[PDB]
Amino acid sequence: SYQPTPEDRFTFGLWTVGWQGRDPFGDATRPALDPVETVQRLAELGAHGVTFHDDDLIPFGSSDTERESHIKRFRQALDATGMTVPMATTNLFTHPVFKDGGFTANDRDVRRYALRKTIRNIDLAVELGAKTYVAWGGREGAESGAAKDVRVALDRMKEAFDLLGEYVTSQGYDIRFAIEPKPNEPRGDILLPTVGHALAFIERLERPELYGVNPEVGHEQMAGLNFPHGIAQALWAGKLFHIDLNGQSGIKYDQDLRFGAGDLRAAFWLVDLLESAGYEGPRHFDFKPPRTEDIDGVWASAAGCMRNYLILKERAAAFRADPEVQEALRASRLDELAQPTAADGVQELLADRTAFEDFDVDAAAARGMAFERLDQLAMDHLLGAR
Amino acid sequence: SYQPTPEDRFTFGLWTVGWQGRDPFGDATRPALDPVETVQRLAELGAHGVTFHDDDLIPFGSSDTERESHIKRFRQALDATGMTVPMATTNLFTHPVFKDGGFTANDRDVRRYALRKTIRNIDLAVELGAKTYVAWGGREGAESGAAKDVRVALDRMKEAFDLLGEYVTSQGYDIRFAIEPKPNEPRGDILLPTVGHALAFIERLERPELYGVNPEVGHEQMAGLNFPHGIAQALWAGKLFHIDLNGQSGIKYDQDLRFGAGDLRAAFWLVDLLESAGYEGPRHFDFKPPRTEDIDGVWASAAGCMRNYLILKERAAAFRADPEVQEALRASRLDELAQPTAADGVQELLADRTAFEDFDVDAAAARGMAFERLDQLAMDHLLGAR
Amino acid sequence: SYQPTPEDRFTFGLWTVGWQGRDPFGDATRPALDPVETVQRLAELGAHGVTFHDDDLIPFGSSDTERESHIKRFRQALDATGMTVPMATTNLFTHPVFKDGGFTANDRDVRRYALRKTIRNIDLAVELGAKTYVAWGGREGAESGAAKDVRVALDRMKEAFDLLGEYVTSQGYDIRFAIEPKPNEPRGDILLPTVGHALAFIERLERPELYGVNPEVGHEQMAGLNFPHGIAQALWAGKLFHIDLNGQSGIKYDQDLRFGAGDLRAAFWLVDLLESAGYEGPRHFDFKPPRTEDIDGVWASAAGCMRNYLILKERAAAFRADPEVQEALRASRLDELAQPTAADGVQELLADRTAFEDFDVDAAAARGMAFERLDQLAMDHLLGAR
Amino acid sequence: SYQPTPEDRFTFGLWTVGWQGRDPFGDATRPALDPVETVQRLAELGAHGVTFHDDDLIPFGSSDTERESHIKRFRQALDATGMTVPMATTNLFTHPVFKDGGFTANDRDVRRYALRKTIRNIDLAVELGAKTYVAWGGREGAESGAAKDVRVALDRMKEAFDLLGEYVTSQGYDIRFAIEPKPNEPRGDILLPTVGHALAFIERLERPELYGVNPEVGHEQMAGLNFPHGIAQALWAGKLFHIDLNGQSGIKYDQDLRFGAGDLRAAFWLVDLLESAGYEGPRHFDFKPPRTEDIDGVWASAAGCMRNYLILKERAAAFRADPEVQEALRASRLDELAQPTAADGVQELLADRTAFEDFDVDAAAARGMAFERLDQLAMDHLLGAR
Ligand SMILES: OC[C@@H](O)[C@H](O)[C@@H](O)CO
Ligand SMILES: OC[C@@H](O)[C@H](O)[C@@H](O)CO
Ligand SMILES: OC[C@@H](O)[C@H](O)[C@@H](O)CO
Ligand SMILES: OC[C@@H](O)[C@H](O)[C@@H](O)CO
Ligand SMILES: [Mn+2]
Ligand SMILES: [Mn+2]
Ligand SMILES: [Mn+2]
Ligand SMILES: [Mn+2]
Ligand SMILES: [Mn+2]
Ligand SMILES: [Mn+2]
Ligand SMILES: [Mn+2]
Ligand SMILES: [Mn+2]
Ligand code: NA
Ligand code: NA
Ligand code: NA
Ligand code: NA
Ligand code: NA
Ligand code: NA
Ligand code: NA
Ligand code: NA
Ligand SMILES: [O-]
Ligand SMILES: [O-]
Ligand SMILES: [O-]
Ligand SMILES: [O-]
Repeated sequence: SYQPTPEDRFTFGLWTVGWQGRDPFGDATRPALDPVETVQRLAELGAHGVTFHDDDLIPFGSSDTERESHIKRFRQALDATGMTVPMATTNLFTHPVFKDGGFTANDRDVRRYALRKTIRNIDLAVELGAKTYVAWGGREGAESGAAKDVRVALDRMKEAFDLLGEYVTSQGYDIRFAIEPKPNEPRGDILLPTVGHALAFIERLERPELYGVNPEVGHEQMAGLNFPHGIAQALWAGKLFHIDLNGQSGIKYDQDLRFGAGDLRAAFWLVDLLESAGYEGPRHFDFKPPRTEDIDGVWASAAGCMRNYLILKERAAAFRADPEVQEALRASRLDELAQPTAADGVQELLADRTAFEDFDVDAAAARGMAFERLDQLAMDHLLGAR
Repeated sequence: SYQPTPEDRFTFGLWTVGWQGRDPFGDATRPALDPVETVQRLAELGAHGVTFHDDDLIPFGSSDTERESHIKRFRQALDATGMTVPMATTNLFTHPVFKDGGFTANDRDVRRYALRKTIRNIDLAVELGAKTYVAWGGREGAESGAAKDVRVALDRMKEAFDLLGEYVTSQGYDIRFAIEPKPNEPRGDILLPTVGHALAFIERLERPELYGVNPEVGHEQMAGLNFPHGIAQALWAGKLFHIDLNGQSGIKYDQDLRFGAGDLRAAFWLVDLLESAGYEGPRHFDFKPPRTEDIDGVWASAAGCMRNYLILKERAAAFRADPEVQEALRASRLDELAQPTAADGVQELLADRTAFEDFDVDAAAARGMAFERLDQLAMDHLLGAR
Repeated sequence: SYQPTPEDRFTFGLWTVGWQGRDPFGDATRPALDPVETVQRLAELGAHGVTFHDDDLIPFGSSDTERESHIKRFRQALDATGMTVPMATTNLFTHPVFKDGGFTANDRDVRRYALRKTIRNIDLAVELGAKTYVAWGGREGAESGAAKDVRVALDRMKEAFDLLGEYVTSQGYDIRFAIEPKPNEPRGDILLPTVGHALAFIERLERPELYGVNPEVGHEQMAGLNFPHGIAQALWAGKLFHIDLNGQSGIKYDQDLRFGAGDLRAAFWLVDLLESAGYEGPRHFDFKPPRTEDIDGVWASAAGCMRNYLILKERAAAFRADPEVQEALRASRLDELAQPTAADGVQELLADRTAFEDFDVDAAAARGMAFERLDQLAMDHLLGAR
Repeated sequence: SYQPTPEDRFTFGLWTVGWQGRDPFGDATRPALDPVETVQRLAELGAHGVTFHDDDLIPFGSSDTERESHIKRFRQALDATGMTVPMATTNLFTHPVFKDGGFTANDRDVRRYALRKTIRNIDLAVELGAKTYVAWGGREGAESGAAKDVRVALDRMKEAFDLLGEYVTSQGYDIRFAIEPKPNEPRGDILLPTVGHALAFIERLERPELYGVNPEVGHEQMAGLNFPHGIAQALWAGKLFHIDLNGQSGIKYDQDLRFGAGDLRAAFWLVDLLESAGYEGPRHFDFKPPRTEDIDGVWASAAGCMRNYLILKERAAAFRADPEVQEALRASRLDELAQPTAADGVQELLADRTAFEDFDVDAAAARGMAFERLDQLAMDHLLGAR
């Protein structure tokens, strides 16, 4: 039961299962993993594909020869297993040069370097098949107020994404960008801190059609936000180009628990939403097996990501299929929410005494929403207590 | 010192100083205030104007005669004092009819009523001089996941704001809308929870030019966000149509402390930003004198809002004017942040070996940002310890 | 399935199901409930008993005649249904007199009044059978720093609880006190903000044996804390005299969702802990049916509290009973956690080279904890996916 | 102005200014510092002393010869400068062996090793003059619910601290322990998450007099708590043995900003409290110069810690000394808070009709607390706007 297969589109970053366990207070607890080993183990577990930062696949500073060798062995593992690479990204955060940012570093020379580093890896991503190129500007931001003029930083951010769009347009590449918001960590505050801020920013780019969001469960939860609601807004905008799935236990450091852990009910509502919306993209896990775990625990945690998605998918489908739930949704007027408020237009509305002058507010107010019965059906379905 | 005058554009809602002190666990501690008294007392304190919800100025359910009488006495007080009304709004949250929303209530008849209630008060706002009409959808949202289909709710929200835009266009009115985000409270999660989400939503409206944001200090802080940064993004987008100033002591219920209270350093950076950007709009306080206070404390707290803005304005101007700060900003490369990254374009950048092949990442990395010295100059200026 | 009966010890406050729906931004959505109706409806749903504040049972300011009448009808309903009253409490928060506190109000006369109000209701609680008397000092605290000298306030708090202990000792009463922490709301910060602070405070009382804690799920979660962990510390201390069960969706205003809602996994671990510890006390729900609901939704939400406890109880028992889980617990060394570290004493430990000089830290470090496999068994059990 | 001298008791951990800048997403931005260099630079800046973890002073795994050499050079630097060592601690968090804890690791052999590692460094701390030995159990806790039985973990924690107390008693050493709470990070939840939990735990130790707390500004703020209030409770309990001073920008990862940064008003109220209470202990900064900074920024940030304490000390003293503030405190009944509520005892209170029967609750309720005027005097003093 709940056995993943490539059909399910589950993907993982090299840096997820490959996390060695270093944290702000801790040295590594596991050895580095060869990307080839990761491709093989994930294929065996039923994954569809793998994603990478440039510097996860090719060690930073590699010579051209060394680079080509790391790429070759990775391609052979992908080719052997049938694993895909639907997304890739750039590491614009680890190297000390990026301490004040990549695209919004105060030093101009750093901004230019960030763009070149990105462009090099776009070319590689395209060859390997990626259709989405993620950008997580984890160093874009500040710890103090005068360090970063945010209006000017947004000018630089826009400039950078507009040039990237000019580059992929001039190359004829198919690939789209997905901007990943995060509220904080490793900067005190990160620019584009939520899905909304990223969506808004995209609308000022030259070619907005080339850009969407890559929201992450835990990131929105680091602002105490409702991740399903934010995904709904991204879907409403036509901008859910990719997603990062994991768990997070509230407002704290980015934990990257396996998917299903953390806010379990939010995981359920997320799966419900992705499945009813027909999201087509990868089901990508950006998670970290806790550093308590050895390599066997790494693979158990990765398998758990997929298993939990599949359990939740089953529960959400059962919920929506249940005639008792379909009736409860009507009792709660979810059908009526879909009716246009005033298709009849402004003049009709203004002349309609049933909308104001003769509207019985007390009788409307007295009508319960029946949301608790509805939500207890959802609870019962999630828990298998039906 | 720090004496406000109408020149300073300070405004207050009737519901701010007029808050009787009811809270989730508490009955009123102060009597209702006559709006006439409020206009007179605020004028005496140096305010520029006053704002209102419909139902603050005219009791809900008033007959047409009663309505006209409340409006008349208010207009006479405004006229006597020279107090202005730069903004008004609708109460779509208190009456039980709005328990599931106004514009996104599941019941269609409620949605229509919300629109009529709004339109009636738009007409009054325009007569009284308001150039901004705020919409805070405090009941739009949910406590449970199936209660609200957020994509469909956003359809209804858009429909509602688009009709309002059609109405003010057809009337020839000058007035613009300002959508006020809030993450939660009184709903478990509110739709459009942050500045970013509101900015993004506006870009899908039919006439986006008619809509901006009304961010509130405490609201963004209820998501742990950096309010100055969010204001910078709103300014960058050209959408800071109005602002609500107050204080908030972290991630908790909406406190509505007087401005300057709560996160004092964020208040400083906010004033610094508004003043350097040349924000033109009202300096509106959406605050509540704590229910510990009697009426004398109400006016003291309102005076404190204005005093703190003026102190911070002085400190921020001194900071920016200090040659030592101008030098520290250069040391931190804030000047260089304003240089275009690659005005020279994509082909130049790609051919520039100083951007990649020959870029000395270690020498760049070793260059400190000098942000701590800069921030300690800012601290010294805020504290008057210069 | 999952049908509660009085054997299950579920209790509810009059003020829970009886909440009329007033919130900081909203008028009542439901009529007041007669306490007699509440006793009858809860009995029908399978509850064991009911709790009250003084002013929920007898309207504030009632004459002695009126008081006696409200008590009489309540006692007859209890007697008719076999409903019990295991706990009662005082309302030291609603009336404006308590705006700065009850026991720690700055005004001495208010402190004395708070004590008299409490003592009167202790006598009534004892007659009705309560064995625990809760004290939630919701007004004890501050919005500003100089308003409350916390050391002195703690002196007053101790004085007050010590006198209450002298009173119940002199009366020979059996009843114990349970102090309820909360971090904030309705004060900006509340004194004794968490389980730990309350536990610590109790240890400075004259008769600490008379006092324990009444932790509430949502309250600890308003500080982002792990409620099961805090309950474990209270149990470890022998101080879990009562508990308030509900749900909370993160760090925000006190939501009082039905139990099971909010952090579902924390609800599971809480039930697991209460059941393995053999907690004997009432399973008390301090929750609010959302104001979206009519009276039928009130009773559905109350029934859902009990149903969710019973589902979780079944899942937790299945988890602990599963041989595969018992093996995983051994694999994770939960058995070894129960072995004394050094029963052998200090000199042995210091002479034991296997503890230091000859301890192979790398071989120990390499041993994974197997916590992910364990936690996925727990997930599978919770979801019924076993 | 605001020049620190050793008289001011400012101290710093080796690991503070010596932080190389590694974060969860970042490699080091600065070279390791020689502890000798740190002692000399801090002495030049006006510090009083320095603190250390074992493994900051002596690299982990050093031979006995190497150990003795690192100690010798450190002692000579201390002796040359007159720098003191008032506190030391053990690193029970970095090495992978501690991935599930030190004293509460599930593996018994790890628990024993943790104790031996601690005892070795207690002996060194005592020789160097430390009067407080801090214990921050950063690895004690869990990411998942069944991984850690918290009641049993608390048994192990108590066992460990009781043995340490037996050891220092048997050695005749003068030194006391200070337990440092933290809510999370690097564990998902840490045991003893707040000041209150630590205070409560101490009261179950065999020799409670040997143990106090070492609260850290940012740690309590990671739970959204009021740090001054928690310090007041620790002082009330007689348990403020040491303190860690820094800044934190709300509920997020542990930032370790310089003192004064983050919540500036809380820093003011903290200094006000420490100075009025006559806290005698070190003014210890547990902070990290941001990794944006080079070594010159490191020393600027350290100097800023001390400068901000001294500015705030001046402002708080001016506030308390101001006759206008002394009058406002009376207007707010802070004097009356210090009067015993009922020194007259229970029978008097019960017979006193002015406390209940004849208490005019409405006249008391109507009396404003005047807290806003008081708090605006505090604001004016902090800002130097008096
Ligand atoms: O918080 C870290 C981020 O989630 C990244 O892993 C991005 O997804 C890719 O750089
Ligand atoms: O949280 C309440 C909101 O701040 C409102 O006061 C809006 O500004 C106006 O309806
Ligand atoms: O936040 C409100 C509290 O939870 C109360 O309901 C107490 O439990 C009883 O006064
Ligand atoms: O969060 C890290 C802690 O603050 C430590 O630095 C302790 O103070 C000493 O181990
Ligand atoms: Mn993450
Ligand atoms: Mn991610
Ligand atoms: Mn507000
Ligand atoms: Mn507002
Ligand atoms: Mn509650
Ligand atoms: Mn409660
Ligand atoms: Mn810290
Ligand atoms: Mn510390
Ligand atoms: Na490789
Ligand atoms: Na573009
Ligand atoms: Na009026
Ligand atoms: Na429009
Ligand atoms: Na009654
Ligand atoms: Na006592
Ligand atoms: Na050394
Ligand atoms: Na002991
Ligand atoms: O992540
Ligand atoms: O507000
Ligand atoms: O509650
Ligand atoms: O720290």
